[PDB]
Amino acid sequence: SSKTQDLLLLDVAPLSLGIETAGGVMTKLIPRNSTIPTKKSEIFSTYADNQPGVLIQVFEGERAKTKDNNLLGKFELSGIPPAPRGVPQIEVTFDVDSNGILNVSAVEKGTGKSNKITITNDKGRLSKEDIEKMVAEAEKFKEEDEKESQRIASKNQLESIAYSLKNTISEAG
Repeated sequence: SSKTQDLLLLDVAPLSLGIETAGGVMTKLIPRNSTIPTKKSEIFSTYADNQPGVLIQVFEGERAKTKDNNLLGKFELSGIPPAPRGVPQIEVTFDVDSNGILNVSAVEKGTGKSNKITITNDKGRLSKEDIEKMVAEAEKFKEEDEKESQRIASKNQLESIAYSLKNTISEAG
């Protein structure tokens, strides 16, 4: 029931809020320990040409790989003019207000479309265990997870459609 109610100390983001980028790369916009309100806007590009829209899948957590991240929700902005990967500029704004409600707005600068979703910190999104897990795991594999992001490099992307493919055979490395 948390929208005009409280939870103990929602001043800072308990985990980093961001998106998944194609490949299982977690792109962080609002970091943990960052005191809200905080609105972060970045212009992302979709890694696909002839796209009909973009999908913004919101993930929370500290991992480099989105599989250890919490899925908050997603919204599909459909009806974007089919064009090359980086022709439509989609500015994805994570606007987290003081109540900890994450409003993710995606604004497409090419045609001028905009779509936003209201993701509130209300559900058993994380348990107290989950929060500590994601924090601890990223700290635990502090070298590995940062190298993941750095070796993959491909982040700050948007997907036109949910690819939903990993194909983890021998996983990765």
